[PDB]
Amino acid sequence: DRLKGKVAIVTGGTLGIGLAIADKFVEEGAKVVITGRHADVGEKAAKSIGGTDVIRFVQHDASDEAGWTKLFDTTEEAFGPVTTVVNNAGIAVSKSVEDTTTEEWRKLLSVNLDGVFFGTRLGIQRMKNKGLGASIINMSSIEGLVGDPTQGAYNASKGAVRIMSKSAALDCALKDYDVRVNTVHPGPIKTPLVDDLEGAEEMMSQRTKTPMGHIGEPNDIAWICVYLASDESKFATGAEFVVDGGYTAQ
Amino acid sequence: DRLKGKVAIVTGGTLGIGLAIADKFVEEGAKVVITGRHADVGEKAAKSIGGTDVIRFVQHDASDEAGWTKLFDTTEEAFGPVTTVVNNAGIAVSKSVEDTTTEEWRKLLSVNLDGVFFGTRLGIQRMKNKGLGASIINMSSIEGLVGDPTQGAYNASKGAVRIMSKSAALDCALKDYDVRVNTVHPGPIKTPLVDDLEGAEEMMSQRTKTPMGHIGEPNDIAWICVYLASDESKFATGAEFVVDGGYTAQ
Amino acid sequence: DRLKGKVAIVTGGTLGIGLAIADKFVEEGAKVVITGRHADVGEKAAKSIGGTDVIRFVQHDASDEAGWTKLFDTTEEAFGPVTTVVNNAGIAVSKSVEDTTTEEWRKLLSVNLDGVFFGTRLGIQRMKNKGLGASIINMSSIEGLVGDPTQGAYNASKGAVRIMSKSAALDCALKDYDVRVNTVHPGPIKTPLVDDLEGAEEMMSQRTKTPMGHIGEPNDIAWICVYLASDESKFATGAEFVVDGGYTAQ
Amino acid sequence: DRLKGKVAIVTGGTLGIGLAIADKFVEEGAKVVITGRHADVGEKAAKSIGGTDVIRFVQHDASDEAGWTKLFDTTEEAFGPVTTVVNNAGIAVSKSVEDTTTEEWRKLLSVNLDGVFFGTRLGIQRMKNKGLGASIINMSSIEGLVGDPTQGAYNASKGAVRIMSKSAALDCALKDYDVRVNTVHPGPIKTPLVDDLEGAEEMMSQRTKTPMGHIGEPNDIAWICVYLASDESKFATGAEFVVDGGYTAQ
Ligand SMILES: NC(=O)c1ccc[n+]([C@@H]2O[C@H](COP(=O)([O-])OP(=O)(O)OC[C@H]3O[C@@H](n4cnc5c(N)ncnc54)[C@H](OP(=O)(O)O)[C@@H]3O)[C@@H](O)[C@H]2O)c1
Ligand SMILES: NC(=O)c1ccc[n+]([C@@H]2O[C@H](COP(=O)([O-])OP(=O)(O)OC[C@H]3O[C@@H](n4cnc5c(N)ncnc54)[C@H](OP(=O)(O)O)[C@@H]3O)[C@@H](O)[C@H]2O)c1
Ligand SMILES: NC(=O)c1ccc[n+]([C@@H]2O[C@H](COP(=O)([O-])OP(=O)(O)OC[C@H]3O[C@@H](n4cnc5c(N)ncnc54)[C@H](OP(=O)(O)O)[C@@H]3O)[C@@H](O)[C@H]2O)c1
Ligand SMILES: NC(=O)c1ccc[n+]([C@@H]2O[C@H](COP(=O)([O-])OP(=O)(O)OC[C@H]3O[C@@H](n4cnc5c(N)ncnc54)[C@H](OP(=O)(O)O)[C@@H]3O)[C@@H](O)[C@H]2O)c1
Ligand SMILES: [Mg+2]
Ligand SMILES: [Mg+2]
Repeated sequence: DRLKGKVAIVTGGTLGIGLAIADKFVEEGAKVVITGRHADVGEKAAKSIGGTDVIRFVQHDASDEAGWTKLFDTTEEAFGPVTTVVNNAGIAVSKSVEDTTTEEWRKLLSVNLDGVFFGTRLGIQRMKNKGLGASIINMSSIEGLVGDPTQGAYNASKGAVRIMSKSAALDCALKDYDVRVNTVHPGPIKTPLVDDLEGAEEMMSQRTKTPMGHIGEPNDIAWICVYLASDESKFATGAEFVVDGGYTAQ
Repeated sequence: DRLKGKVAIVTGGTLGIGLAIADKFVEEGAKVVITGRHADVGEKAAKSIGGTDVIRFVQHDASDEAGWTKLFDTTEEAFGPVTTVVNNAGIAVSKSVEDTTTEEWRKLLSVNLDGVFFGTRLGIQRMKNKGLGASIINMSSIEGLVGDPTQGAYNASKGAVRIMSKSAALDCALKDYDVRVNTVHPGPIKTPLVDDLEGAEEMMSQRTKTPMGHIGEPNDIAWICVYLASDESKFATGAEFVVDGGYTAQ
Repeated sequence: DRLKGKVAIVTGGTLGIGLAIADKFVEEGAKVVITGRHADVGEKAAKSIGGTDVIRFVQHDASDEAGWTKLFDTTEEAFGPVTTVVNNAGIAVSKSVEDTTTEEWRKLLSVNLDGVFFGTRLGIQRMKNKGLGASIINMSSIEGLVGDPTQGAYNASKGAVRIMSKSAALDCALKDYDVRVNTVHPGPIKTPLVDDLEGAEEMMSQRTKTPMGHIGEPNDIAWICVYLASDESKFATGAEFVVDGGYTAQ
Repeated sequence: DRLKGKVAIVTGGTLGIGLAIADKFVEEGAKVVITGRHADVGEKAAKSIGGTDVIRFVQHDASDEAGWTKLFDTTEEAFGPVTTVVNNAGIAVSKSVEDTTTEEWRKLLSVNLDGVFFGTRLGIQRMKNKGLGASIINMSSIEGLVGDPTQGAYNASKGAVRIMSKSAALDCALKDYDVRVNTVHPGPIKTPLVDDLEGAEEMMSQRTKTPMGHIGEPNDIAWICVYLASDESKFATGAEFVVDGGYTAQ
């Protein structure tokens, strides 16, 4: 239906937000390849959504540049030319800037920043000039808009994704590539990332944090991603789509 | 049926953006009342979308405070409790701040700002605490994000709507009203507002203005409004949804 | 003397932030006219900063359009051509959008928005093309950047000032008028406005409001205005200068 | 005068913007250490401003992590505890995201992002809790606010610096460290970086780029840095100070 004919790569599509994006993309008629590092999780995730006629898992670390090439090749062979890239894989580290080790800094940036760069660069290269209505959806966060004292490297990575995506959006638009680039900025969402940080859900559910008084769910981010992947959003590029319970409005 | 059961007021819904919002709202299952000041244009507009079982026209100037209560009463008599208010009526004045007459200032603000205040205030009063999944969508502009040297009063109006809507969203969220408030920021859209302005489409299509090299169409704004009116966006409030061909990304 | 030769109008210059702006403007060599509604308060304020050779009080309500041209005339007759206009007069209303009466809406906007419009429009007309290094400083707020659930009309006015100022800045720059226009966005500041609201300073001093754990002082806003009025800022126009204890960074 | 008793490190302080920051810092009474990679240029730069009692050059690549500790030790041995860190060193690469090689990407980020991280992290460690009125000034750019189609890696780096600085600002504020962190966002400035790229100043001077119709000068950025280093800005933290001729206001 709303994504008829689309062919999407969703990185980190085996749990949490990415899993829900994959789920709703398939529901709307897209063919999907989901990636993650853990093949046990990934093969189960794909089967939980559908058969191999509509979704497949590829084991791939988003920080692995060479694997990105193989990932597009595998997706093309399975489903035809890629039309949609969701750079969603990402990790956190609970450290202030002051307390961030250089190893933590480089590791987080290798996934959250390099991975989004590799996927955006290759997405442009693979999808430009093909009349596909192509769309690159880069997962930022409210932490790409406001700071947090205890996620210094994470803040750096999400602010970089925010503005790098604008550069790509502009170049694709000016060159008539038929590729749009936008960023999505979730507020707190119930995912393993949040579930595995003790007390995170309670802290983020305070009204001083999220005015709605609760955190979101992965489908809240899947539905804005369906909009940005569909041709309904053919005039949206370089823009920031914030789904955050009011977090950044105060 | 993405808007199953919704009951919407769309101000200025007889031409341009508002007409397309009303069109796509009816397509997705909403009952709609459109407003405008010209009864013959408006009755035809309504009938062009559907019968009185799904859409009706009400003559009402958005700057008319007393008429806002009658407009809600009329819509609820027709279709039941209002769930969705799109404050779309608006006008432009091609004057710099320096050259703006006080008459022009007050006239434009009485529509673009007073009207949005009236609809937002009454929408909250009439829709809160009824479990309706209510949504107030306030039409700002890229001109609520950046300035334009020849639309001073318009800039003032669109920046007011931008931040006033955040106040409403926060209060509704904190009080558990089940009412969301967001703003939409179109870039240039082919409408009578633009068509009646000699040279405007040619000017806005320059790559230094809109990187996509063309202006949008009314459905481009309709589809983001369908997203915001639907329960798909139940975690989006107090946020800005920009559909502008890249205008504000550079 | 960083404001050597400057001649400044500071509306609402008899108490609080405006008083300190006037005070530091005189310390830096400017001649200053302060305005306010109450003559006993205003004559005492002017005298508390200096003599009539450097500062004078003029009774003028910023919402009074007719009084604006007389205010420029009086200042120029006293001190020579006006070079600097600080649109600082403003009022607050502690009401949600839902709870705002139309009288309260119109009244607040008549001061906070009309007054800034009147001073900016006249300031451009009377200062352009005279080699004065002219500067218009419009007092917005953090409430021009984020919403507050019980400051609806105030939010509307401060967002309007934010974007209307950009329009003016751009027109002046493109026409080589030698007039810059910028906005200042104070966070909470200890002033009679804040002193009169019982509990406001305690509430705004919580870390979830102001991360520094205390509110600012009027000189905090005076010093950014000195920078903006001086030729040090000859390349700054259309920009937002935020002095807020970290309030909007989280 | 305005920087009495301050002790500043200015990275990349031997040319362009950084040289002028150093020049005005010394004029206002600060002791300054400027860094650069080229020793002959650097010693001449320092001598051009003053003697070793007020300014000294230290050869240091901002991307060199271990050298940062030596740089702080050298500065403190010369002038006493560092109070002020200006992370100004930075490089550009004229490539779209699509055309950026991974080595170009890594190289630019090692200076523009890692260097700002290293200086901010160590600055907090070395200046907190000492009553210095410490200030960390991180040089972003208008390219941290909007995208540029031919500056992909640069855009990423400047957006990272923008939001990473908010994290640090908040942490320092919440912990009462007496350390402030802010970002400066120059528009086009006549410097060797701009001079050495053929067609830079001509293109940036077009009204569609810079509404003032000309680019800035290094002193334009020096003076906002003076304000941010001084105690005049003791209530400013986590904020963005834009000096860009109106570039981002349209
Ligand atoms: N949850 C929130 O509140 C929130 C809010 C705003 C933004 N975000 C952003 O949304 C995205 C998804 O977050 P989430 O909360 O859904 O995370 P999550 O629950 O931890 O899920 C992460 C997914 O990414 C995969 N993954 C982890 N590291 C990877 C790597 N190097 N390469 C490829 N895949 C990898 C995981 O699979 P494997 O473990 O098998 O690799 C898993 O499929 C992230 O970019 C995050 O920054 C989240
Ligand atoms: N077109 C663009 O490029 C653009 C871009 C950004 C934002 N916007 C915003 O989008 C909204 C719609 O713009 P548009 O371009 O579709 O305008 P448009 O083509 O002029 O259509 C205006 C609609 O509003 C109605 N209307 C005008 N004044 C009214 C009033 N006082 N009370 C009630 N209805 C009124 C008109 O009908 P009657 O004349 O019969 O009353 C018509 O139905 C406006 O808020 C505008 O500021 C437009
Ligand atoms: N204090 C804060 O926390 C804060 C934060 C951000 C922004 N602001 C803004 O900064 C500005 C100054 O606020 P403040 O806190 O210093 O206020 P304040 O202490 O109440 O002082 C207001 C000044 O304005 C004058 N005034 C009031 N209404 C006026 C009118 N209609 N025409 C001319 N003068 C008028 C008052 O004199 P009379 O009463 O004698 O007329 C007084 O001199 C306002 O724009 C406010 O919105 C304040
Ligand atoms: N110029 C503009 O239009 C503009 C606009 C906005 C922002 N900015 C930003 O402002 C900052 C200064 O730019 P600019 O135009 O003054 O640059 P510039 O004219 O090229 O000067 C750069 C200075 O940094 C030094 N430098 C270069 N690489 C370095 C490294 N790895 N470690 C330490 N020092 C290094 C240079 O000396 P050596 O070569 O000897 O090391 C020189 O002293 C940069 O962060 C830039 O991104 C510039
Ligand atoms: Mg906030
Ligand atoms: Mg722009």
